[PDB]
Amino acid sequence: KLEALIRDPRSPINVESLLDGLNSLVLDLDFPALRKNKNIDNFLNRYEKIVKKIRGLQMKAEDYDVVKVIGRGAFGEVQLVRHKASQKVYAMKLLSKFEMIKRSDSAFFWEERDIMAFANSPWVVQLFYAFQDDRYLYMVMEYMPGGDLVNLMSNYDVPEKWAKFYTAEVVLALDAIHSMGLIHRDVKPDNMLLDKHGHLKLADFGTCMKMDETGMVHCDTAVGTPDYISPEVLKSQGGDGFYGRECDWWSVGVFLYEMLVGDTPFYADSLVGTYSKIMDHKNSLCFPEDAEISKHAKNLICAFLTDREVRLGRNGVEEIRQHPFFKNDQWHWDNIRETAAPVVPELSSDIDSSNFDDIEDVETFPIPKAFVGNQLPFIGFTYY
Ligand SMILES: CNC(=O)c1cccc(Cn2ccc3cc(-c4ccnn4C)ccc3c2=O)c1
Repeated sequence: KLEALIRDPRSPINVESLLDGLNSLVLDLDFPALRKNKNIDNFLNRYEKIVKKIRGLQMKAEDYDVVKVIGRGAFGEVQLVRHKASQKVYAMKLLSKFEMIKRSDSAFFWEERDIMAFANSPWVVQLFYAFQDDRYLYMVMEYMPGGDLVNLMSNYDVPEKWAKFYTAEVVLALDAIHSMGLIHRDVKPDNMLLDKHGHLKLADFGTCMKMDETGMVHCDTAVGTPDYISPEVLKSQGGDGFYGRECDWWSVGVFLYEMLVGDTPFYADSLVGTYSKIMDHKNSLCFPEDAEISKHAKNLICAFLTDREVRLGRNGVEEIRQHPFFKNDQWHWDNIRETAAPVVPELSSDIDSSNFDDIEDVETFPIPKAFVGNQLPFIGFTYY
């Protein structure tokens, strides 16, 4: 019953996890200081030359042409790449191993990898390959050439007919995430990407957490992005948070406000002002007088931007769907991803990156004196 798990791609002990373990053993011991131990050198003698050969046969960063950097995050960047052997175009996310360990979070990527690898959903960016080298994790994803929703809003004045459509796709994308047993926690326009047809997919699942059997999570850390974080996730900081998927619906209200107003509803000059605007949302949420927002739109926004106990969506997404804001002549909840998107991108090339702004232009581990094992947390990341 064990040879199933060697073949199983979700298994901790498949062939590509086993190779990871061999490879990281060689990397965490091959130093002059540690080769004064003869056990260690007895191993490096036997294996160092075949481990270097298989390193050449495994997928590596040098198999790709880097065309452009199109995204950045706390621990790395996203590159537009072309696989040279196959000429296929991809988006490749890099995570710095030094910076994930020097900042003591080295476990978020497991859920990101598994969602994109296995969600098999039209609402989730698909992952094709995960591999690593001694400095970086790599995630090879389908390239989303329509750009993200930040870029769309900066380029257009968004009519309600459009916000209607993008809100609905976000709602459906989040509903699919929830049905996998996950709360997103970092829903925002930077995480919402558009494919060649102008339809949405979610991309940055670094904050995702699996729910209880009650549909709740225990968490004592505020997570996500300051403009979009919900009161209950903010309040959970140091305070035994116990909350459900409806935190994601709060971020949908912030998104819809930003689309129709032009600004986030809790903008402040400082992070702590934003945090205190959010805590005081019953009085700080205020629509600009010159904002010609319909009354269905204002109602849906205020129905999302309240406390969780009365938040639209607390009881399920059917009550979101029937909201009159969503009445329209272009799409149904049943077929929206098969209808014409509001902005279909005009693409000049299979590496057209015109919907992404340019981004401009590292530290490494200290040579160890004893066995530290900096590569052990990344064992099992490789995936084909
Ligand atoms: C803890 N998190 C981090 O350190 C980190 C590191 C790097 C990036 C990010 C956030 N981010 C930003 C842009 C982005 C774009 C694509 C994409 C797919 C197809 N096209 N594009 C442009 C896919 C994923 C991301 C993405 O995750 C976060």
